Parts: sequence; C-alpha cells; structure tokens
Amino acid sequence: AAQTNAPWGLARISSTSPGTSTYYYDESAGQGSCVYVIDTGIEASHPEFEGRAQMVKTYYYSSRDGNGHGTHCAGTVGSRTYGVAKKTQLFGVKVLDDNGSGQYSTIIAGMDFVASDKNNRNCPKGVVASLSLGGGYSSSVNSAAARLQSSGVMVAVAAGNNNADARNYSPASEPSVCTVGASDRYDRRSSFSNYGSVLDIFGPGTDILSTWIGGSTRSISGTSMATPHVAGLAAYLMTLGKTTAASACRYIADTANKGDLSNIPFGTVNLLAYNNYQA
Repeated sequence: AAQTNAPWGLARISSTSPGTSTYYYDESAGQGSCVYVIDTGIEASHPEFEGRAQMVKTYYYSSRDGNGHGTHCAGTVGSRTYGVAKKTQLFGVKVLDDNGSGQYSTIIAGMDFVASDKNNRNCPKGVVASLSLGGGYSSSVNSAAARLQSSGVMVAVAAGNNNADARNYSPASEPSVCTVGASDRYDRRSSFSNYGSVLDIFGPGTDILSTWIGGSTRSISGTSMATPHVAGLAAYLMTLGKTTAASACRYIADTANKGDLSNIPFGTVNLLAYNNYQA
C-alpha cells in the first residue's frame, strides 16, 4: 500500500533514503495487534482513530486528554493519516495529568496495569506499549518497564530530550526495553535527542505532524514523537509475523538503516527504524 503526501517520518520509515513523501507498507497494517499509549490520555473520538482507540485506565478525575501529547503520540502509532500501524487497536492509560506531569508511583502502577490488562484484550498478533515519558534515574521505574517487557509486551520508551547520555534517565536507561532517540528529516540527530549506549534505535522526532485534541492536528518535536514510530513499527511487524514482543527491538535494530544519521556520538548506535517493505 502507498500513502501519498504522508508526514515525512512515515515516508522515512519505509525508505532507504531521506527526502521522499510517500509511505509504503503492507496492507495488514497492524490488524490484530494492540498498542498501549501510556501518557496524558487519547482523544478517542478523533475521526483519525476510526473507532480503534479507547481509554482503558486513568489515575485522575478524567480519562480525557486535556493536554494533547498523548493524542499526538497515539496518532503516530495508529491514526489513519498520521500513523505507522493504521489498523492497530489503541488503548490509552492516563498516567500523566493535563499539564503533562506524573508521579513515578503512578507511572509504575500504569506499567503494571498494562502487563495485566493485556489479558483482558484481544491482541492475537501481539502487544506493544509506547512510553513517551521519563525523568531522572530510578531503579523502581526501570524495574517496572522490565516487568512489562518480561510479561510479553514490546516496550518502547523515549530516550529523553536533554541532549545528554540517557543512562541517567528512566525508563530510558532500562536495558531490556527499546530506547528510542530522535532524528530529523535530513537524517541528523535531533538537536535535543539524548544519546548513549542504552539507545537501541532512532526514529523520526523533529517536526512530526499528528493528531491533537479538539479534533485537530499539529506538528511538534521530541523523543516522545520518535517513540511511537517505533511502537507502531513493532505492532506492524508483529502482525506480519516477522518478530515477537520479546524480539522486536532486536529485529528492528537488525533491519534498520545503518550508518545514515549525522551527529551520532561515538558509542551510540547509528540505526534508523525501517520497515523493509518491498512493494
């Protein structure tokens, strides 16, 4: 399948070169998979989600996304126009308030929630969790991400936006999950992207168009935007049967575009997420 005039990041993940604008992908499109977006919520009524998104949990007075961040990330996972895996099921877990903040205790509870809640959902092709969040190093936060992964969920986490080594941030620094840095449309490391040996992969993260609250759209930047590209890619590849939740990060690294990014610090992987789809 071909989506013309796609957001640059979608075109990038199906291309061996920057500078194109058509996204190519297998029509299975993540059908039968599920992606949890652990964030500020999801505006599930947005036409772009086509009834495939729902809120399943909140720790606050509402499950609605009063911020936009979670809706944007969910759109990059799975919206019809802005999403990688256009037929996946999206489940929102609101661990962040409408200012975008959350206590680590709530974030940990949300991860353990997903590890159990997947047993209440129909995801025959597999389960992914996208975590566009983080703060300073916490062994308890890392352990929660490790449990979620161990339970059979492909966990993708943002590297962080500090232009620093991600070893000092959580859950970015957890070795067993997929830690995602950000790149721009010219294949440069995004100016804010964290780096370091704990990164597994880069995805598009600068000037990413996606859904927003109020039935709208906007372009924003962050490792928060790169993470759902990888989460949606994992769901798409799991639906194709090419990998599993336990092996998808490694598979994405195996099949990535290699050595194509600029300003990658010595010791950080030079790997850009790629779907290897041959039309």
